[PDB]
Amino acid sequence: MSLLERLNQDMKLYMKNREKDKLTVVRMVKASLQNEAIKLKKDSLTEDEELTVLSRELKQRKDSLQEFSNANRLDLVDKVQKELDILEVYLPEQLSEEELRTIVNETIAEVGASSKADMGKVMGAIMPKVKGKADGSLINKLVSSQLS
Repeated sequence: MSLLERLNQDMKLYMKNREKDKLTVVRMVKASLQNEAIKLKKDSLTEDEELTVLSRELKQRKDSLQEFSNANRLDLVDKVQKELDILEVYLPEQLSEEELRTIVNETIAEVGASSKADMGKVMGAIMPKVKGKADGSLINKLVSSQLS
């Protein structure tokens, strides 16, 4: 079953079992996946492209939670937290920044990289290990920073 078939199935399940918070997250994520394919003018996305969208949806919410915390709107912090709890069910286990840094170092080490001229080689070797487990921005960021 594809990601979209899964989301559609869950939409029905949450409508039936009256899980409003779950339903909202599910249809919002579905829409983002559909909008990305529309942007690229194609029927659907590759599975890696879907992972990028899911990671982006997760990051947007993590960023919002922090902003609502800054604003002292704990009711909104709680709402976004619930969305994260729901969304994580559709993604592979997430890597903590420390866990990601470890992988960045491990990959740079094994492929013999040292400078940014080696970025391409490091990114190609690291993606299989981290796609969908951390936000693309952070991955590129940590790799670049560790390279001279």
